[PDB]
Amino acid sequence: YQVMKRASEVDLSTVKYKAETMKAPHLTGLSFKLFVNLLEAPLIGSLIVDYLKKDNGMTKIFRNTVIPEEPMFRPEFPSQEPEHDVVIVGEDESPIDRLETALKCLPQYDPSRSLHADPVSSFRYWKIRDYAYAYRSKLTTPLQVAKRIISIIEEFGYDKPPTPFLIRFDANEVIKQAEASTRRFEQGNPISVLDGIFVTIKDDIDCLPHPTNGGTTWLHEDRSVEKDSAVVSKLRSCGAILLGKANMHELGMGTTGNNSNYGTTRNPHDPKRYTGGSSSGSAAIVAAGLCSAALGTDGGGAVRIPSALCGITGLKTTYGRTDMTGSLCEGGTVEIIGPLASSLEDAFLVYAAILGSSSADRYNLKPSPPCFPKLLSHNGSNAIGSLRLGKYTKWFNDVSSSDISDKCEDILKLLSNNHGCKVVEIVVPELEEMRAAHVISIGSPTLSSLTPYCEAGKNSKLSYDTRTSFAIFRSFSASDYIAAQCLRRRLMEYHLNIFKDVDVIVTPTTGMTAPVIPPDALKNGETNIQVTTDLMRFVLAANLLGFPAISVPVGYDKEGLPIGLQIMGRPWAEATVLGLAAAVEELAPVTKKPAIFYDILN
Repeated sequence: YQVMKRASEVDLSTVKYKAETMKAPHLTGLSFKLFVNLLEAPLIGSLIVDYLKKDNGMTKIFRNTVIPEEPMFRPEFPSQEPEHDVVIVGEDESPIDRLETALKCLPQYDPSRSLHADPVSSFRYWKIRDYAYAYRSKLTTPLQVAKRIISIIEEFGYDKPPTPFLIRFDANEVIKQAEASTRRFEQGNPISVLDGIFVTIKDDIDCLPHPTNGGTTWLHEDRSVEKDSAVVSKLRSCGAILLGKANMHELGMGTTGNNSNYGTTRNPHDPKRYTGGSSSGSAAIVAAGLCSAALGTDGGGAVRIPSALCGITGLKTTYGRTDMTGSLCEGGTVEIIGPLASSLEDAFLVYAAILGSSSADRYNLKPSPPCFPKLLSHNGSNAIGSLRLGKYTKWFNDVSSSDISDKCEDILKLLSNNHGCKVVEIVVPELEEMRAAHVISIGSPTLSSLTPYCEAGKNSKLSYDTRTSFAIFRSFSASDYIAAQCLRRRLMEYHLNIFKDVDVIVTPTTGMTAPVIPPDALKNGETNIQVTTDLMRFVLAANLLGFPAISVPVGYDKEGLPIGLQIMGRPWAEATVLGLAAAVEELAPVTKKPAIFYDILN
């Protein structure tokens, strides 16, 4: 008839692992086209969608189950204990001043990395301090770096279909910015360490003067971009060079990166494989080495998932930690804006500038003052060793590739052997509920904000991948949402209890390596839910509950595809996950040069 539960009293010795994958049909090409028209039919449309809900147990959860927890709409964080051995930074400090305190947290820069590099050494990425050194050593100039990047984009067609890194590129604007930075360096007064650094902005973040289309071909007609966003104006105040708008899965509704609107961005490690959504074009341009770092939203693993498939460092900050004023996901309950970079030193620097909670999030969330980790490890490595690592073994090994579970376990054994971290066995109850509770809490505000435009006939101007999800999102009633917010309160109490025993929850970022692109899906898209969900298996926790997570590269699988490990920490614990990710990077640095890679500063 019906069933019921209660979170604050579950016997955690009997909790069991829900290992049922999302079994939904995958269609490509013309079969996908007629299937979307099936869902958008006035009669047989809702019948097929109601079958998909009932099949994957989403009806039994939202309709045939009693929940005692009260509705928790937004993440509500308790008063957290202060982080150990950090540097408190002002929340209203100018990002110029914040970058300076961040430079003190870094180890002293060795010029042996930039110039006089040993000819017989391994592969390495160029860091932000590498460019900041050659700019001040008059070895090069931001104008010369801009002309070299503009040439690469124009030569290989990275602003044109079918394989573009960007979907809005103004070469005449980049030269205008690089000239001002070059002039400031010649005058001898650079703004900050980020002065002259090339940063790519995702297409769902307002960056002047480009319009914000979010991956669509019509959003600029309805949405006007009149001023910079919060994260962009902070980078521009530091002197950073804003490259252009990055390719992305349309409106964030996809974890593969299929954009049958501007072309699917290809993985720099293998162009025949997917790069990972939703921040698809932003994580690829960093992995290819064209720019230092890139910003992007993350409401369902959009920053961490492609950072693991491409082999870069993606930072998912705490809910409300980084302001979102001026993006397509303002007011959302699972989304933030985190940086994607090639190294931990780079991503940490970008976070130092873009952080700063909004005035609305300041009073509602009450964030602790932002603090940077002392990444100079002397005296240190006593705080790294005292960390308790939470591992759900059954959850840890539920990956479709045995190399991912083995390499991620190697870093756990390496972290326990070099610093002394204790791998504490944990358990995450009600994981299938976290799936259903997330999918509705991310699509409901998106479908709501896009409804006045879809009702305005512009729904036909959307891709088939999005309209397939939008057809299912319309099947979510207001009663379903209220029941789902109660599930968020349950999982919030579970994870808050886990953080009483451990400090971070270490998990593989994705259940699979970089998957091959089905060639039939490059025409109008696909609807593989078994694949688009298997990537979200480990990243939903940080979104539904607002936790900060970070995916740091740890190695490569059999076919040489990168592997990323996720480190999710306590609320407002950016310095804790960044510091541990630095020890992981030191224990497993990037060594394989990707296929599509462009070495700058020759």
